[PDB]
Amino acid sequence: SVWQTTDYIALSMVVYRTAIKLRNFVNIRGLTPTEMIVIPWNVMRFYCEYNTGTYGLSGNVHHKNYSMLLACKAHRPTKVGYTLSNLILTSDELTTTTFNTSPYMIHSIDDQQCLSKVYPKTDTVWPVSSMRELDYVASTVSGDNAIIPSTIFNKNRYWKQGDDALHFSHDLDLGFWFGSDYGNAYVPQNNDSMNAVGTIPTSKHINVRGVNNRGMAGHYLSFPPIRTNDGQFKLNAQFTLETEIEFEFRLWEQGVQGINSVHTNLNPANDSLWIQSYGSLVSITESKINNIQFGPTCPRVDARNKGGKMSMLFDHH
Amino acid sequence: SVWQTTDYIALSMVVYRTAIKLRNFVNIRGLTPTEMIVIPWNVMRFYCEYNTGTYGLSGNVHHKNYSMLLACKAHRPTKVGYTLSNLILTSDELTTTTFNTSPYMIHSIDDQQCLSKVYPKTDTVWPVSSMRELDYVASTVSGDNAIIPSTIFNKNRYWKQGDDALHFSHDLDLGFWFGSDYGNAYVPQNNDSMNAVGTIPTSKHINVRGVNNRGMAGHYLSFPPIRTNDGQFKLNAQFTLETEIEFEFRLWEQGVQGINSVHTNLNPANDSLWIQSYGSLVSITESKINNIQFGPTCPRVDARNKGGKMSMLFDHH
Amino acid sequence: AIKLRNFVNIRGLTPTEMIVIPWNVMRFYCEYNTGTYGLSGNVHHKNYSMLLACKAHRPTK
Amino acid sequence: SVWQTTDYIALSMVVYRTAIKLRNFVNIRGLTPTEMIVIPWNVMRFYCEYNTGTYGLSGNVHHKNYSMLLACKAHRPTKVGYTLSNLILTSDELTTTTFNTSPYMIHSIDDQQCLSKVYPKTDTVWPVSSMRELDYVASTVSGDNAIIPSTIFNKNRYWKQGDDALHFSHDLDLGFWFGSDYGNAYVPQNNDSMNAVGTIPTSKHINVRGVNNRGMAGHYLSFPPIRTNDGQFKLNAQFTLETEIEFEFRLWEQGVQGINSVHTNLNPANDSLWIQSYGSLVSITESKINNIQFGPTCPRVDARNKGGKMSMLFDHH
Amino acid sequence: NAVGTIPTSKHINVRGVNNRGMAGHYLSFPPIRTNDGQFKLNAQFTLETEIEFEFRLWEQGV
Amino acid sequence: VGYTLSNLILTSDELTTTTFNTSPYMIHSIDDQQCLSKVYPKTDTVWPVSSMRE
Repeated sequence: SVWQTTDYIALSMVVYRTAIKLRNFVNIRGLTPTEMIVIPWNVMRFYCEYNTGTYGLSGNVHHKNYSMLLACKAHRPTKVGYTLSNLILTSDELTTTTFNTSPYMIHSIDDQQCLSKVYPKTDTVWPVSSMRELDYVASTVSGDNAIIPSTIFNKNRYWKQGDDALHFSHDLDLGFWFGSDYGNAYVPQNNDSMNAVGTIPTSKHINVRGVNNRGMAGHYLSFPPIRTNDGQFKLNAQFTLETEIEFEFRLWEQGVQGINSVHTNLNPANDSLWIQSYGSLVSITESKINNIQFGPTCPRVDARNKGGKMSMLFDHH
Repeated sequence: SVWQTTDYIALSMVVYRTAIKLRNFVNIRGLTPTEMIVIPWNVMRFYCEYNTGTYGLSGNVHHKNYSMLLACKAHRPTKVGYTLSNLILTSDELTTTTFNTSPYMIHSIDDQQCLSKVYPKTDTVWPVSSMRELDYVASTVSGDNAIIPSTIFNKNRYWKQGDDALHFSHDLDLGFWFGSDYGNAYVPQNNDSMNAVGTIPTSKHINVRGVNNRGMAGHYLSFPPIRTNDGQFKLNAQFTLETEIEFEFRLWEQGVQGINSVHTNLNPANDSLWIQSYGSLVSITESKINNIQFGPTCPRVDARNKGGKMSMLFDHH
Repeated sequence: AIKLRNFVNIRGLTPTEMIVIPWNVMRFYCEYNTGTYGLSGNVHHKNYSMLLACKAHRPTK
Repeated sequence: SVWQTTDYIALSMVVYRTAIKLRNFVNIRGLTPTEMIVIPWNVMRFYCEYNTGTYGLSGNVHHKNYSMLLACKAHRPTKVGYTLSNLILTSDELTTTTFNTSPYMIHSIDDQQCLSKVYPKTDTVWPVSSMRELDYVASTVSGDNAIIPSTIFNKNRYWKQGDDALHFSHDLDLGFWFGSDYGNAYVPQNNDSMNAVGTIPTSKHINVRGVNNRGMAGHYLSFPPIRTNDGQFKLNAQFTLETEIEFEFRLWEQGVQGINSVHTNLNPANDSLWIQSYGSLVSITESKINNIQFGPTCPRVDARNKGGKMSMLFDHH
Repeated sequence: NAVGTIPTSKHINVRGVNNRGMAGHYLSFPPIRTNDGQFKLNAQFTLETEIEFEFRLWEQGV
Repeated sequence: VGYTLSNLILTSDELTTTTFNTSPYMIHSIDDQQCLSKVYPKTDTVWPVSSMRE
């Protein structure tokens, strides 16, 4: 038996799991039956950054568990999800607003991807600081036609006062980690719109390449068209938004390799094999979201092209 | 039953296995505790070409089984390995050198890849003809810090006189073969540094592409720092180097296709599907190695991104 | 954990004097003070600089 | 336990097996019932070298597996065989040639060795480049008598359109190997005509000596005599010639002994014990075969003098 | 390669994989010599081809 | 995808008038080793795409 030193790999490979859970009240008002609320639930900033009211305008809204994930060697988003809860419906009438139980708010999931990319209304804009209170309104309009959102979208839940909460989750299986901040990136997705790895593959070695089409369908809030004598009912909704994003993180190398002064020199170069930049960004100019891309996991994609391990390790020339 | 001719595929697919086993004495001298011996065990030339003493300077040092593999249609490196055996430790004192049992020589495997790329010492150079007697010395130095190699490297065996031999093997599972000489190439590896296939993928058909990160960690020889009144003990080591590389080779097409005169014309064009040039070369100017890249199989890479079949067959546009 | 490995050379120690193992000091385990390192700069392990980004940390074993 | 180095014998003794399979169409025309086609199936050049049409005239017709066997340390012919298949019989009438099913082509094996040595017809010659398309015609003639070949030869198969293919194999058990090219040699045979080892035994040591009478009988193609009003039917035949020769080969010495530069010096001298030159040559002047010797394994030779191991290791003084 | 669409950047594309191809099929006649030249051999046969398609319909709804 | 060759009728042209003969055969060759990677028409011959099935 030849004597050998302790293992430094075991502790560098141990995966730690954390989450960021944030809760919010949402007031949806002034939404006509043609326009819909766009749930930016495919954006990393939605889950781990609290943009509501004065917060998003004020200062650093990042959760402290995330600012810590940036002190880790690597972090990975894994599961992500949100819950719509405790719906309160109101009508504006003519103007004073009161409660009514009979209506419903329509939660729409766009699985067939009727809407590939979604823009704000003409005079409307989408502040990134307003993200969590769900104010992003899109008016779906054909050439002369005004689409009713609930009619095109595959999954439409009519959600009523007293109904149970609406839970929506998305699992991420990434073969790779992230070493930097998300920075108004979508949650990692392999789509027609976007890919999960952000690092440009460089030649003469293996790189991380996205694989298999894991994406999130567009989630949309809408109200049923109900006609008054003149025009439509103005239906309003309050509910509770609870989001959760579950991170995996991983620590620094054991030994002298992980010493602050010499880690700059001794940092592994093959971190590029498992450590990646965030893949695709939401389109942002100033603080305002230009459009939101969705790109669900397509049900008509071959089932063999859908499944685990969103990335593979693939050479480049 | 329609009559049909004999099968010519069976004999073209039969895989034959050979090895090249070479044995060598190694004398490591003048190695301070800061500098380390770099085992060029990731280089094809290390196993199948005998570079020692006058041989490497003299003439053709290739083993004859390899010169035959070049008469095959295809050959593939498969397993590769070396054995360090029968360690003899000596000290230089002041100058006359004598035997001492108590010290040890440190064999270091760099799994975490503290050292991505390794250069010779400033005045030192790395002759490619000196490869098998392990004289390649690297001085690991931080900005003001002189690294002790054993302290950063993950696996460090302290190997003593009388200890059993040190065996190190690397299996290669290649989905492809090679039709040419290695030519100062690393053994096929999928790394941050290097990829196993050398053929540039060309458009409008499938090409061989490296996959899954199979690489070899840096192997390093070092001595423990032991202080004299002035300076360090000068520790020297002899041992036996037995290397083995196990080749698979494959023969020519049966039938008229494999006739010398018409095989030039009738050589299959889809050889490009299973026949490849060697992927990545050691950096050589003149006869001297500029640097040695290692790129281990990374333990923090996803286990699903590590495993068999170092290549896949993938289209190009 | 923070695992650090080091070579130690004890020299010039008479039988009356002894080497004091500072193994009761936190700085001994999680900070690498050897050779030029301790003189050079920040010798703290990076897992510790992260523990300071945690809400709480505790030394245990 | 005394430590010892790895074994270099095991890999030098491993025997690898290959074959050369070649397929050919044969057109036998203008063969009278007195003359016969001589199947040069006892010639090495018949199996491993493709002499047909323009090939034999053009250039290098050797199969590439054979050019590789010459890069081996040793190679050995072992089994050899050919298949006659898919017979098509035609008649020339008066001149235009048409198909007829009723005749047959006679395949004759000369076991009793009626014909020891076989010469071409007076104006006919036997190009070595014409070997595989079976055009070598011999006219068997006694003093005043014209022999009908089928009548003297022991085994005569009357082979008809629609009959199954004619398979003929010959196994070789050689106690020795070959290090050079066959070079218009017969396949190794111990005969009245020929012996399998080509190396002249040299004095004061053991040499390889042929033993036991393994030989191949003369194979002959002929047509039955069928009389017209004036003369004979002119019967013609097409069939498919598939030949196969199965080689065993063996690789170079492991270790420094098998290094290109020093193998010239360190080549074993006792290769002369198992490595031999080819025994007996077909008689060739220019490109033309002078005669073909057959020398079957004689059925009236003692059965104890027939059997395995065509050679023994025998001293010389 | 089987896919004709040029892969475009910043998303996933369909890429061909695994080498499925069809060998060359060839019709030929055996060489059979006349007095001068070869037999001219001719052939009639019946060619029945079949290609089996899968198809898929349009999206339901509006 | 697939095709079937069926009911072979072999004839010879002789000298010119063409007649039936059973004894020959037509060779169907599948090139698995890909002796021929790419195949061109004969020099004076061309390959009309409208002639494909015969």
